Amino acid sequence: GSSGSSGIFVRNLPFDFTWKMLKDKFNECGHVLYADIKMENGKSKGCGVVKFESPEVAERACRMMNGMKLSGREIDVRIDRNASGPSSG
Repeated sequence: GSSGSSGIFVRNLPFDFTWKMLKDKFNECGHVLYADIKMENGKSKGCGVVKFESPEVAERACRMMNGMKLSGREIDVRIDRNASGPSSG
């Protein structure tokens, strides 16, 4: 670890969708390291991120996941560059 992992991003997620799901659900593609549901004004906005062990798996999930209707709700899973990093040189 500590090489250059990459985290993706998702939008249009169903309320029910709990952090646990984001991880497990994605666990199918590969090993999920991080999984949280970004909240706004105290209310969720069907949005979150997911990190993997390898870079290929990160973008891979964006191809498999992206396009999956969760209970009749389509989501857009894409690669999220420069996701973290408060101090960039």
